[PDB]
Amino acid sequence: SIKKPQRFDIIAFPSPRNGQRVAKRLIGLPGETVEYRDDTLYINGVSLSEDYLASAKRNVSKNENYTQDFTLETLEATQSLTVPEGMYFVLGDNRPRSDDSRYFGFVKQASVEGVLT
Repeated sequence: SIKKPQRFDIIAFPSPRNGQRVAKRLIGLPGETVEYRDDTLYINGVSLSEDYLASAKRNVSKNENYTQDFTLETLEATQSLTVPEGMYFVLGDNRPRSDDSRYFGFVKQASVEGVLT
């Protein structure tokens, strides 16, 4: 049973940077806009909670946002309105220590070797 990846699934794939196997969370799917504003995830302008980040967000500060403000247009690595056909936008839960789509750009769907459970 190879499940078709859904949002917030954890997926393993070779890094677009160096080909090293890495695990990241599926955040954006083909056709969608992705935005972070004030530490909240917006997909197609729809606010989505991330209860898996709440525990980590307890050790930051009043000032600091755990994830910086961005759109797919703001990011040097993406420069795009939407996630392209046949591609994913992924982010790591340890956000300030994560090499993810914010920095290595979109991930090819075809290169994903599994959903991780």
